[PDB]
Formats: sequence, structure tokens, C-alpha cells
Amino acid sequence: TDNTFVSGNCDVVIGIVNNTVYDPLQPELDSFKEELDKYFKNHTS
Amino acid sequence: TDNTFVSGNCDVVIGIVNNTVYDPLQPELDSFKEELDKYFKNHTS
Repeated sequence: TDNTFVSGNCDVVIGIVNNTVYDPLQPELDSFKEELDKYFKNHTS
Repeated sequence: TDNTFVSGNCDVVIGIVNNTVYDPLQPELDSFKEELDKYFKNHTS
């Protein structure tokens, strides 16, 4: 995401291809979400 | 992290020194972790 920027849509670009843009913030918050799930178990003890 | 970028390793560039890299994402997730700290003694009570 930091290497590119979002503009327009996919229709206005001639020759555009489909791929999966890697979000650098997605796994960091997902791994932190798994850390929260470990801390959520401490709410019962 | 926004003022630098990760490239290569520490064994290539000559004269490299050891230090810590402050990540702006760390305190935001730490403050939220400390915001959750008050919730442990809540549910258990």
C-alpha cells in the first residue's frame, strides 16, 4: 500500500490487470488480534 | 518507520551501527493494550 496510491477505478485504465495488493497493516493487526484473543481468555481468570 | 525503509541486511553495509527503530504503530497498539489492562479486573470482579 505504501508503494502505490489509489485513484479512479479499474474501468478507466486500459490494459489493467487483476492481482492481490499486499496490505502491510493487515497481518500486523491480525497478529495483534490473536494477541488480544490470548488476553481475552484472561478476562475469565 | 515512515522515514526509512528495509533493504538488505546488517552484514553488507560497512560501518553500520546498532540502535533501535521507533515504530509509530507500537504505542498506538500499546495504548490500546493498556486500555485493555483496566478490563481484566472488571470481568473478573
